[PDB]
Order: sequence, then C-alpha cells, then structure tokens
Amino acid sequence: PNHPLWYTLCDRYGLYVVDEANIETHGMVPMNRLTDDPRWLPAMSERVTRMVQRDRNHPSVIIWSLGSESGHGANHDALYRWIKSVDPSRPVQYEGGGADTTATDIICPMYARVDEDQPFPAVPKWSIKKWLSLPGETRPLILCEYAHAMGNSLGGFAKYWQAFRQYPRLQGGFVWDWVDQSLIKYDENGNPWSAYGGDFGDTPNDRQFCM
Amino acid sequence: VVLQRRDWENPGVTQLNRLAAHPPFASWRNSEEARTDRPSQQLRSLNGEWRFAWFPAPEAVPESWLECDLPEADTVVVPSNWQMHGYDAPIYTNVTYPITVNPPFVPTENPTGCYSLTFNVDESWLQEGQTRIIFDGVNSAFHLWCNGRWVGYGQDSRLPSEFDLSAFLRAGENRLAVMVLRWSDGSYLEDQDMWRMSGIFRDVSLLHKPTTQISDFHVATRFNDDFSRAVLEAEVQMCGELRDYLRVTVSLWQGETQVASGTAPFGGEIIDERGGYADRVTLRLNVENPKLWSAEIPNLYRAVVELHTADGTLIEAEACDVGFREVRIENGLLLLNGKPLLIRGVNRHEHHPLHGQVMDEQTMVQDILLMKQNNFNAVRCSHYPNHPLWYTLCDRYGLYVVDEANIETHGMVPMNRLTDDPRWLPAMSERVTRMVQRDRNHPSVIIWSLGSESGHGANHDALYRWIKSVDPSRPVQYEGGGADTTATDIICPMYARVDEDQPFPAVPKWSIKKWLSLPGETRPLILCEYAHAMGNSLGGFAKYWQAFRQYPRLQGGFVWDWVDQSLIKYDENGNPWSAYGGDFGDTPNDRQFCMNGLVFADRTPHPALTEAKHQQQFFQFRLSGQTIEVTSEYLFRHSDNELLHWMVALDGKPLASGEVPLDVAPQGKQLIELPELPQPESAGQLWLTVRVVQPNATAWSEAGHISAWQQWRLAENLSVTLPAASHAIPHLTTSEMDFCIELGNKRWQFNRQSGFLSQMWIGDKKQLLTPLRDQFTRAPLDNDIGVSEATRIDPNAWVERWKAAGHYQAEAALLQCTADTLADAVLITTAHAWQHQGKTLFISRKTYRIDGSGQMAITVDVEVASDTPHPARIGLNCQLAQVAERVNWLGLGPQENYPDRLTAACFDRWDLPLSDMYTPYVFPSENGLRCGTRELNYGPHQWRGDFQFNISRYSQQQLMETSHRHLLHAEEGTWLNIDGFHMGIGGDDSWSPSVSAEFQLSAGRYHYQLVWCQK
Amino acid sequence: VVLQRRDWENPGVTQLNRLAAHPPFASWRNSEEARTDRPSQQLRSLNGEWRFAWFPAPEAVPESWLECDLPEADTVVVPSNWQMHGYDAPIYTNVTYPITVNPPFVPTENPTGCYSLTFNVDESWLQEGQTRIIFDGVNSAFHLWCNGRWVGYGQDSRLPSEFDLSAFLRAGEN
Ligand SMILES: O[C@@H]1[C@H](O)[C@@H](O)OC[C@@H]1O
Ligand SMILES: O[C@@H]1[C@H](O)[C@@H](O)OC[C@@H]1O
Ligand SMILES: [Mg+2]
Ligand SMILES: [Mg+2]
Ligand SMILES: [Mg+2]
Ligand code: NA
Ligand code: NA
Ligand code: NA
Ligand code: NA
Ligand code: NA
Repeated sequence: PNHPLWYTLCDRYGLYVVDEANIETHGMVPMNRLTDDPRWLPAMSERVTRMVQRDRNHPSVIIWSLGSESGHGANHDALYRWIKSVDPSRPVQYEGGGADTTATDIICPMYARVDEDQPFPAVPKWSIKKWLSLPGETRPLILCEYAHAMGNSLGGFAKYWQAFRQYPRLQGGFVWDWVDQSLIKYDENGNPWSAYGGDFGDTPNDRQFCM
Repeated sequence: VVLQRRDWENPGVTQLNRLAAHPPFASWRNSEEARTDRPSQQLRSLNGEWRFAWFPAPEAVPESWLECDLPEADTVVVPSNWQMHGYDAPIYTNVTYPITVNPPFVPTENPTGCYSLTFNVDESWLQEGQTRIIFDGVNSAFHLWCNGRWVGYGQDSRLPSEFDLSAFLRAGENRLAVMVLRWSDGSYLEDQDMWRMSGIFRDVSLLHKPTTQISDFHVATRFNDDFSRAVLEAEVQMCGELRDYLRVTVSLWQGETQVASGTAPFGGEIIDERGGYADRVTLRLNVENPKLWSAEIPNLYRAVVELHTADGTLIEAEACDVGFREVRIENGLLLLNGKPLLIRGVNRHEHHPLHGQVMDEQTMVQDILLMKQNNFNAVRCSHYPNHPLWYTLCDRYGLYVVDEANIETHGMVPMNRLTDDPRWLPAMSERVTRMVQRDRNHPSVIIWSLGSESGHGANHDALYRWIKSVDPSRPVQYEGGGADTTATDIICPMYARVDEDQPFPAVPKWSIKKWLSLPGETRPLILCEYAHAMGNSLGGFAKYWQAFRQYPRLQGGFVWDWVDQSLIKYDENGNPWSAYGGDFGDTPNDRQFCMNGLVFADRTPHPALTEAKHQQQFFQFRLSGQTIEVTSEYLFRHSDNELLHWMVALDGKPLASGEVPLDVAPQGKQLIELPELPQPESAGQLWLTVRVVQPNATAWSEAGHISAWQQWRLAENLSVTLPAASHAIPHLTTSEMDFCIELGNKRWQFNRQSGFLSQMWIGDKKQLLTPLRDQFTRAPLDNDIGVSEATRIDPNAWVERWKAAGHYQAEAALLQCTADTLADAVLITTAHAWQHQGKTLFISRKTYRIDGSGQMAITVDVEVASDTPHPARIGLNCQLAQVAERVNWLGLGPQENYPDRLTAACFDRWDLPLSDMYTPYVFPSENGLRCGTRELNYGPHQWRGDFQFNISRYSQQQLMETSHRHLLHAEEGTWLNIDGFHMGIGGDDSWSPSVSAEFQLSAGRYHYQLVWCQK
Repeated sequence: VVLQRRDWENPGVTQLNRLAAHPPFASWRNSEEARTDRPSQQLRSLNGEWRFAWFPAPEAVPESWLECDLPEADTVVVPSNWQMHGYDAPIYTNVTYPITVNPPFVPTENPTGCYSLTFNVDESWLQEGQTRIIFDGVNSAFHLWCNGRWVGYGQDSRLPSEFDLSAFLRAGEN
C-alpha cells in the first residue's frame, strides 16, 4: 500500500490503481513456505484486511492485489475470499503460484511472452495468446508485470500492443517499471553520482538489478 | 511479565511458544507395535493425582507456588473440572454470556486454578531427542511453568496444547505448575449452550520424539468410477536435518496381511519458481478392490509411516486407521462411495453427571452402542472438537461424524459482531485450522463444520475457503446467518419444520420441502439440529422421516440432542438427585434448558428414544394381502444377520407365528408370503406384527437384537352377540343430597350438589379418594411452557394461553342432575359448565348407565368454546384408594406414547409394574400416557372403550407444582387420567408453539364412551 | 517486559494496543471545511525536527532514554529513512533475504533507531475527547512510549499504526 496522498492524486488526475498488500516472501524455499502455513495466516490477513479497510473508498483503486511473489498457499485462497465477501465491487488478482490459480479473478502473469511459451515446470509462462484459450479458461489476461525496462531495453514492446489490440481478452498490463532505484552518493569533490547495489558496502547485493 | 501483559484479555494472543498442531502421535520405535496399535513407551500419561489450589484471581496467586508446593493445596484427580470437586459453582446459561459482554475484557474476579505435578523423567529421555508435554483440554486459558521457569501459554478449551520441555527438564524429579484461568478472551468464542466449567479436563501426557522426526502426515484415498481401484496418497513431513539417506516407507495392512507398500527419499515435486518441499515426500500406493469404509460396514486398514535410513534403521513410526471412502456432493446429493446418504444423526455434547465435562472410554463406548442399537448412523460434535478417542471409536464402530470448530458467539448482538470483525479472524482461524490438522486422517469425519451460532461473518467465508483448499475430500457446513449462506456446502438449518414456514426477517426457517426448491438453490439439505428432545418431546418426529424418505435432497438430520446435561447433587441424607440450571447458586441461569436429551444423564433412555429407533429403521415394510414386502435402506450391506419374526394375534391372544430369513440386497426388495391363517373363533381385530431380529452378536449388539418392526390390522370381525340378560336389577335410593345405586356388593354414589360420582364400593370397601371429574388440563410439558431463556414470559406459549383463559382455575357449575329407573338399569344424567370470569369454556354432558350385570356405561359429550385456546385434554380423572403392583392393558405400548409420538408403540396386551407407568422426567410434567387403549385393568377395576390413559401415584397438580423429580412424593392411592382425547406434545422446537394443527383439540364437539366394571 | 517478550520475533504478535483501521479521517468540526477538503484543526502534523539515536541492538538502548533526551542524539528530519542520513548502510538484495532465513527469528544485531519528540498539546484536547497518534509508515516494527509510559507496538511497514494517547498526555510539555 502506498502513501495516502497517492490515491487522492490518482482519484483527481485519473489513473486506475491496483492496490497491493505488503506481502512478499520471494526468498522462501519453496516460495509458498509461509503462505501455505496456517500460523502465518494472522500476520498475512492483517496486511490484506487493513489495506482494504483503509483504501476502499478511493475510486482510483479498481483492483485488489494479495501481494507479490509468495507462491500460492491456502492463506491466499482464504484472503481472496475474504475480500470477495467484504468488497464485491473490485476484482482480486494475484500472480503467485502460476498466475491463474483459484486466488485470482484475472490471469496476471509476469513476463509471459506474446508468442513464445516458457514451459517451466509447475509455473509455466504460456504465450499470452495461448493462455487465454487453454481448455476451460475464461478469465481476462492483464500482465501484472511485462517489458522489463532494465537499461537499454523495451525491445519487442510493439509486439505486446499489437496483441493487446487484436485480442479482446488480452487487456494490457503493467510495465516493469517506472523509476530506476538508484541512490545519490558523493565523490571526494562533493559531486553527485548514481549508485546501485554494492556501493554502500552492502553484501550480498544484486548490483544494477535495482534499476 | 505474565501479570502485566494480561494475555487472557487479548484475542491477538491465543498462544505463546505452542507447537504446531498435527494428527495423533505415539512415536513408536518398533514398526510392529505401530501396526498393532499397542502402547508406546514414548507416550506417557501424566493423568492421576495432581496438586490443586483455587484462587479468586491471578493477582492472588503467590510467587512461591512457581517453585514450591502450596501447603494449603489439596490432592485431586486430573483430568477433572474444578467445579466437580466443589471449589466453585458450575454455571448453566444458554445464550447470555456468563460474563459482562465487553470484548476482549473478562471480570477482574477471575477464578484461577493452580495445578501442579511433581513427576519423574528418565535420563534416557533427555540424552537425545525431544520431550514435549501435551494438554488435550484446558478450559479456558493457561500459563505453564516447568521447574519454576515459564514455558508458554494457550487458549481454546477443546484442542491439544503442546510445549517442548527438552530444555526445561532435569533427570529425576521435576515439577509442573499450570495456572488455568476460567475466563479469557477465548470465552467470547465459547458461548455454547451448556454448563460453564473450567480446569484441566482432558488427558495430559509426555511424548518423546527423535530430533529427526515425522512432524506431520496426511492420508487421502481416491477411486475410479465404480470403486474397484483406489490410490492411497500419503504426504509425510519431517523436521530435523535433511539427509540423502533418509526415507519414508508407508505400508498398508489389512489385519496381518500387507496389501501395499511404498518407499521414497524426501524431496517433493516442484511447486513454484523456488523449487519444492525438500522436507516432504508423497507416497502413492495402488489398492485393487479395496474394502470400503462406512457406518454400515466400518472396514479399516492400517497405515504405518516409517521414518528410516535407506539401509534399514528405523528412526520412528507413526500410524493411523484408514477407511477407504469418498465423500462428495454431486448434482445436489451428498454421496458416500457413490451412494446417497440418509443421515440418522444426533448431536452429542461431552457430558457426565458426576465428572462434568471429563470424558472416559466406558461412557464413550456406552453412548456409541446405544446410538447404533437405536439406528443412528451419524453424530455431530456439538459444538467443539471432541476428546481424541471419540474419533477412533467412531472409525472402528462406524459412525459418520461432523467435526465442529470450537466457535460459538451466540450472546453477541448481533450474533456476527465478532465473526464479521477482521480482528477476531486470527483467534477464529486457529480454532478451525488446528482442528483440521488434528482430525483430517479419521475416516469417520465426513463433514467439517465452522462452529455454532455465530451469525454469518466474512471470517466464516475466509475460513470456509481455507478448508476447501486444504482438504477437498470433505464438504464444509455452517448454519449461522440463515443456514444457506456462501459459507456452507449443505443447507443445514436448525429446527426448520417439515411443512410449516417460519419467515423470520433476515434468517427465515423455510419448510425444508420448500427450501430445496427456492429459485437458484441446488444444495442438499441436512438439518444440523431438529426434533428438540426436551422432556416429554419428539412429537411430529415421524413427519420428518416421511419427508426424508420421499425427497432425494432431504438427506436427514441430527436430533438435538443425545444426553440431558443434568448434574448430580446430594441431599441431607447423602441421596443423589439430578440438578439443572440454578441449583448451584448459579445466576443468571436458564434452568432446565440444559436437559434436551433422548437419554437421561446416566444413559437410561427417555421414551422418545424408541420413537427415534423406529423411524430410523433400515427396513421398510408394505403389506398387500398376505404378502410382506421388505425393502432395504442399506446402501452397502446385504441383510446377512437378519431374520423376520412374524406374529398374528387376536386382541392380544397369539394365533399364529413363524420366522423367515431376510435376504435383501442393499436398496433391494424381498417378498414374503405368509402361510394360510387359521380363522379366528371369537370376535375382534386381528393384528400382524413383524420384527427384524439379529441372530448373531456384533461389536455393537447382543444376539437377538431387534432392529426394526411394523404392525398392520388384518381381518376384523365385529361383535354382534348381545350380552347375556341379567336376572338382577339395580336399586336406586334417593336423598336430597345423593343418588345411591346398589347391586349385590357393588354400590355407587352420585353427589347431587357437585354432579359427580363421589364414591363407589366393592364389599363395603371405598374405591375413591377423589370424585370422578372432567379434566381439561395437563401438567405442562417443557414444550407447553416454551421458553429457552429463564427471563422470557411468552404470552404465545400454550401454558400461558391456557392460564390466561382460566383453564386451570375453571370451576364446574352444575346445570343438571337427574336419576331414572329403567327395566334393567338405573340411568344418571348430568350436565356441567366450566366457567372463568363469566365466560363458559367447556360444557360436559354425561349419562351413567348402571345395569344388572354390574357395569357402568359412561357416555361423555363435550362442547369447547371455539374462541378459547384448544384444551390439553378432554377426559376424566379420579384418585383410586387401591394401590396395586401391576397395570395390564390392551392398547399401544409398552412405553409412554402420545398422539404425535405413537408410531413406535405396538397394539398388544401389555403388563408392567406401576412404576414403569410413570416417566421420571427431571422437570416433572404430564407423563406416561398410553394411547389406543381398548382395555385397562388395575386391581379389581377394568375400563373398556377407546381412550388414552396414564396411571401413577402423582396428581397432575403435584406434577405441575414440583420443579424437580426427586422432590415428588407418592400420594395416597392411585391417580388415574382417562382421556377420550389428548393434545400432541410437539417438539420441533421447545420455545414456540410446536404442536401441529392436526394434533390440536379443535373440533369443538367431542364424544367418548367408557365402561367401568369389576373383574 | 518489552525486552523479555521479543514481540519482533513472533508472527503471532503483529501489534499491541493498536486501534482499528479505517479510511482517512480529519474530524472536521465544520461541514464546509469537510466539503472543500480544507485543513482540519483536529488533525495536526508532527513532521519536522525530531531527536534520533542509532543503536546496534534493542538491548543497547539505555532505560534513561524513555524519560530523558540522550545528549548524544542528533536532530534529524522526520519522515526519513535513517540510511539516508548515514547512520547505517542501505542494502540492495533482490530475492535472497537480507537476513539468515530462520523464521520467526531475526539477527541479534538488529539496528535500532530511537526517535523522540518533545511536543505541546492544546488544553481543550486534555479535558475532552480522544487524542490518537498516527504513524503512516514505520519500517519494520516499533514500540511506542508516551511520557515514559509504554503505549504499544506495531508491525507492517506500509500501513498506518494508530494508538490512543488520551490517558498518556499531560498539560504542556509531552
Ligand atoms: O442450545 C442448544 C443448541 O446448541 C442450539 O443450537 O439449539 C437449542 C439447543 O437446546
Ligand atoms: O434459536 C433458539 C433460541 O433463539 C435460543 O434462545 O435458544 C437456542 C435456540 O438456538
Ligand atoms: Mg488472549
Ligand atoms: Mg447456542
Ligand atoms: Mg511480531
Ligand atoms: Na484487448
Ligand atoms: Na529489480
Ligand atoms: Na432423502
Ligand atoms: Na439446551
Ligand atoms: Na413441574
């Protein structure tokens, strides 16, 4: 969840917002170790319920999100249903555990490609055109993250837009991402320079991956 | 820290340092022991003599108690509830909380139980592995110390709390100190209608697990389309250091035969981008033609889970009983192994009249044997998870179980105040999730329940969905918020009626037949609670069973409930008596509302039990000519321990009888043609009675057990022969005050001022202590009083309508009294009006015809004002001077039966001691009636006609004036109530009028006739 | 009790004495101010200059800090991340946790930021009504004291944590 003023601004300037619970357990092995564990349900629920309680009157928020990169656990399913009872007015999405689980109203993969399948075991990233028509699948597909803009990037961006325009159920997505997470440091002459991971003696770090 | 934090006033803190929940563990270090389920040296019981001291609050507990035994403390048995030892009073309240409603706060005066145990720990236990303590049940919150060091804290009275004591224990002598709080924030979710108690009331134990251990395991069984192939899937989780040499073997045993086995290293399939569970493995075993589990045939296998090294060293074994069955809902029907269930269920609280809420094997086994002997196949854990042995026993004996989370917030306003509050979701989720984690491997549990009477809140929806993701094998039900919310797979109302709508705003109880077909509705309907068996009850029971059999989607229900919650108190002479709400100084209380059982606290049946057994029969009967059609309602078994016994009798006199072996396929039919019947000599009605008898004993019944029965009227030959003419003729004697009739030794006296037979003689011995008078009232049943809360004086209740109309204080005003002399008889004619405050309620017109034979023919015609509430009865009563040992009758019996509860009674010649003609309901009321009676014999008297009667040493007046059965005293002689007509008893619920129209005395004009004579 | 409990190593305790969550409030006492979204005199900002002192662990915080400013403390702007003031290093890691994976436990060396503010409260706030404090974002967990007395505890870095201070406040300087 963001600074309160963000929603006010999006309400007034006009931006659709996906409001996302502060839950990410990416580093767990496997990724759902905590989110499938009933002992973590209370800490998890507070992160979801207190978000909804805070932001549910903002017109800009059109979609609720259960968080990011925490696999798919039973806690997700419980919290999905909690939102659906409490606030039927907005769809709930969540990418974890394969982007098309029972905890999401929207097929919301990250970095699924337009035409090329990436058949990873358990959590494949189908071509978004193919994903739509898998046997029994009926939901819309909006990419929660796509077109990783790291450095000299965004090659093949037009391919996504052509597909979005041709397919009714391909309804767009969210680029990753808006702003480089570089921080200012100063050299000996007091001159500013953009720093990334490692430049603060931080180790282990992931270098330029923050940009 | 402990007194400062006040964890018992914070729903955010429901435990500290408590271990994860799991299925029953024993940590066998021998695989054969695991297989046979023999005792484990690694699981020790700490039950027995503990030390105990009571305190008014936790602030009053002295610090010394953490290290040293208190001298003022007593030695008590554990498990126990401390109320049962007399330390404070048990409280009986129904809806209203026993504490001020101020969540999450409890009273500053909070009864505190200080338990302590000095015990020995072997050195072997502390050298290696893990030593944990298990508390199966502590009510309602507690802190734990070991050797003076704080260990942890726990809430939820009905699930086990486990703590690791490895770092707290020393070799030799150790001391536990447990501070149990009566009230906590947990109490807001424990507002079940039952005795409010506290203490360490379930087993305490010590378990030793190795460092590398089985930490969890789940068993699933799935099938092909015709159940000829199954796959057993066992997921096993470990704790400790991961090692390549580690293996799990799961083997499946049918008796002493191993049918299947699988072994695999740890490391599950890939789950997501980060891999899989390196600490888990899933074994899949193929099973051909599995023997399926059901309540009809509780086929069980044994699964043994061995944790071991590849090269063959066993680290430990866990095990469980496995029943192969599929529970699913399809096309609106609840199916077990592909077949639609018909639930013959009952709600059962954990209650003992001496030990309170502490359960024991003997009581448990007793309860199960009685349920199965009375044709129940299902039980609901109302309203909390049970003692762990209950499930084992239900697995083994065969009963379908509804396992229910310990969540009830009935006293909240509105009922969902907490269950709709996200701040209560953690406390609620632990009560659901830890139940599921404990009981998921028991085949007997077929349905999960989210709790009881807590309205419907979003927390219910979240937790409904949690169970569905974690355990797809079982439907989830929940009644709150209208019985058909999005948090239930099954429409599960309480006390919805068969044909009658009860259209309460927001939460109506539709007629169950109507409910099924409401626009858009497709689910099955099984009543979570129906037929409230409070006192003299279960009227209209047959109406439920008729609808269950006719409608596919009406799949039965659970009677409320199994056993009266009466407790034992002792009088001045040390004699035991049954007590209910208020009898312990407890106030506010809800009195006798704790007694709704089909059986008494000591497990003696109420008469209603036989009605339940009969309606729940598994064999149905039709008769066409001399052909009996038997239909089986079993789904899985053949009738392979069943013979039909038939009997034909003429007004009680046996004319023919035989027996035919039953040979019926499940859901099938069998035709039995009776042999040619001999023609009856004398007049009267022939009756056919058939009984299904089990020739061989079973795990649950003795040889000769009667499981089903039915009766029919066959040929009737009406008597056309006139009585032989008498030589004698009775003489009248008139005075201004009396009419006296005389014939030999027999004499009758009619009082001319009152208009009733005041006396009668045989020899010169008086026969009456009170005149023969009309009676239009009964000592009100619990259903007539119709209150569920002590404070609700309801004007709509039957008792209140009768009271306000003046039925109980109406006075007979004589309208007519005349005598006449006929050729062979004296004829007395009378008329009375019954009046209250200028209003005529009833008029009774009679003729007494006494003839030369010695017989008095009483003809009664009654008018009942149409605008007065329908009377409870229309008959006569008197107090006979004679007390005899026996009562002999030709009518319905042998047990108590009323017009809406008489389907189980059989017409025959019955003969019982006088005491059996009174039913000792703890709260006394009209009782012991028998209907369809053509003849009654008591001492020298005989009555003939077509009537209903009760006979006992207690007047209707005493019964209605005495609140407890033990306070009753045998009056002089015998009170007789002979009714031409009697109102139904009702019972669909006990807090609103529940007697159906067809059983109300509303015909306005009534006629009956009786013949009184000597034998 | 606060050190002995280690509430920051227990996922069962995510807060103590925290008020319920709700949509943005200003408690306007004038309808027209509410309509126009103009400032409310019942909603005060405590943003600006606070006192701050860094510690290697919660165990290193001296008890004197509860009642008295520490001479060694610096004056810093709030809101702020203390890494952006040079007190310790910000860490950039993607997937791999910045701490050893051992739930619910954290490192014993756990950088601790001790913030304090001396502030004044209006007279009429003390006699009547309810005064709460609102922390919109605190990363990642915190205990709160007012005038030496413990108020509560809160987790989740990205939502407001609110506490009733009505009973804790005194006339003048708090
Ligand atoms: O209180 C008991 C039960 O728990 C409730 O649901 O129905 C009434 C019964 O007597
Ligand atoms: O709903 C019924 C009634 O409202 C209560 O007073 O008694 C228990 C029963 O459930
Ligand atoms: Mg608590
Ligand atoms: Mg209740
Ligand atoms: Mg915590
Ligand atoms: Na599109
Ligand atoms: Na990045
Ligand atoms: Na049915
Ligand atoms: Na009751
Ligand atoms: Na009575």
